[PDB]
Amino acid sequence: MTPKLKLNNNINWTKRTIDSLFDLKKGEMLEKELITPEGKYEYFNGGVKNSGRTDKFNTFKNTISVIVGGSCGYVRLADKNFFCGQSNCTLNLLDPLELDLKFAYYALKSQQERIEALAFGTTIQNIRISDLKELEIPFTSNKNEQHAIANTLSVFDERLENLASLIEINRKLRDEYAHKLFSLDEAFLSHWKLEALQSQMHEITLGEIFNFKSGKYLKSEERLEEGKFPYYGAGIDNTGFVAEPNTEKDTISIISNGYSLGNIRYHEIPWFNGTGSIALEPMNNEIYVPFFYCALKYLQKDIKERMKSDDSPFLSLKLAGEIKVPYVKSFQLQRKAGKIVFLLDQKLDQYKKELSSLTVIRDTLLKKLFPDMT
Ligand SMILES: [Cl-]
Ligand SMILES: [Cl-]
Repeated sequence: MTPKLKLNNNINWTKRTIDSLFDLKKGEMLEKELITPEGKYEYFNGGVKNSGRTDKFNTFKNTISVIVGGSCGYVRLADKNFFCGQSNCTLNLLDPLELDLKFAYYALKSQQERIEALAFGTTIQNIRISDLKELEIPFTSNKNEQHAIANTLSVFDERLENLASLIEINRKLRDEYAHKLFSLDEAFLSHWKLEALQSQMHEITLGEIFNFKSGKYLKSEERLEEGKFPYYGAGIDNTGFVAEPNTEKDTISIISNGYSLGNIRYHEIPWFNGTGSIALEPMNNEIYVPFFYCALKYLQKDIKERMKSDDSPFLSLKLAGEIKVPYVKSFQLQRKAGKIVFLLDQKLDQYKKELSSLTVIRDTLLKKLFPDMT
């Protein structure tokens, strides 16, 4: 009973049954006519996600639950009032003074695989309540240590929650801005001082403002897994790294092959253009590349959909050169328009990177902070 990450010295860790720490109650049957997509509360039954919404609740926020039918073993700490269903079980603290709520949640959460293992069946899975009660979890009666561990794993959880909320806010605003931009919404052009676009914006083909190169190809013996300069080749993200980049920063690429065909990205750093990839290099300095990136992202679904009804093939340099995008000649005006959308893209990109990074860190710390019982 020694955690791999120790916050304090000489902590006495012990095993405790769920029965010795919690009061267990299964949820209730929610009648179908009480389920409405516009309902105030979540219906948490057998899923990790809700099984619907309602205007009824039977469980206050800040109650721990464990799924005992369906996605068995899953541990939740609800931050909103909710409707607990029959495949879900609440675990109420027997003594709040011996045991911190948030610590209790993490102690249970760290043993999630061992709770899952209690289930019978695979396709239809159930946990018996009497088995759940008998499961031992790691415990310490040191309150300072309970708070230290709960504090460490809350800051992660609260940031992830806030990040998810930020991504969703900024995804919708970004979509709105792009749509109002490229359709030239009058009220939007007024507010953002882009009235000049009304007269000046027209269609150009990509081949008139960019030059194209298809991706080059490197053997596994010519790649690194950690490097400075990313290799890009047919997945949306880098397949490893490179010694010498072959393409400059401030460039666009489009995947030409496979299932990620027609996906567009902007390059902030020098990179390697690999086999299922096309690079776009602006023909002169008067091109604000991120304007065009935004324009292509706006059209990305349309391009994919067109490539589908093409042959089911690849995107050639010929076809890519033919892509029509909105265009204004003025550099200052490309930047002024483009920046409104593109600053949200960059914000969203950092948020998604941080969310992905902290998810991994949070999983790592949760495992290391509690004694291993397998
Ligand atoms: Cl089954
Ligand atoms: Cl798409």
